[PDB]
Amino acid sequence: NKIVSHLLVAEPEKIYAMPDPTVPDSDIKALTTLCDLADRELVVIIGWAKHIPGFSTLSLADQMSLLQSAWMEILILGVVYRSLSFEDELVYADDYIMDEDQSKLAGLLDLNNAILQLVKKYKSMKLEKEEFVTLKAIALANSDSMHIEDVEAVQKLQDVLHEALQDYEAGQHMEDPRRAGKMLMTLPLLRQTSTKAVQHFYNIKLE
Ligand SMILES: CC/C(=C(\c1ccc(O)cc1)c1ccc(OCCN(C)C)cc1)c1ccccc1
Repeated sequence: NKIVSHLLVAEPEKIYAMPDPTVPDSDIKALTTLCDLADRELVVIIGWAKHIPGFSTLSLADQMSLLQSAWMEILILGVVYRSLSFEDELVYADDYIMDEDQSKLAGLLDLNNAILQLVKKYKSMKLEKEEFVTLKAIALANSDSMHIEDVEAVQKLQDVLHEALQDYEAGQHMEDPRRAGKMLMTLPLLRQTSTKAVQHFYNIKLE
């Protein structure tokens, strides 16, 4: 499926977190490290969104609305995929892998354990890189914003990406004719973790 190939080649290069080595470890350092990593990931996510077919043909407002509603889900799906080959550890970056102790010290134990629940499920499903890049595009298109202008166009985008997933799964996993549906059913947990994380992100006043 062409869309998948396209998403695969438009996939952004790895970003380093570069935690400040002179700063003592604390919950503030973790939050600062993560706060700066996401900022840079966000800039790249925008450049990546423009590669999704049909996306840059939406109005500017509609483009913002989607990103503004899906940014956290996308950042979270990334750390999750980077962590599939690990155990009880989240790889925010190659130079910033958080274990349970660091999560506790960061006051993110509950949140990270929820991100680990997502990872646990995808490991079980043997989530391929192709499904990762597509699910990420879908999460953006299906972000459920309230301020979309052209609802038809956004639903259109949703459909072309959904079709790519369905098509990919139809040819790569003939052994499971319901894989695509299983993949779509992992989205609720993603939405759930994302909204809870966004909540925390505001309680902390990050901005
Ligand atoms: C779960 C870690 C995280 C962020 C994160 C998620 C995925 C990823 O790849 C990198 C970081 C996080 C932290 C800050 C943030 O704000 C950006 C806006 N400001 C900093 C300009 C977004 C996500 C976070 C979110 C809310 C509170 C505390 C931590």
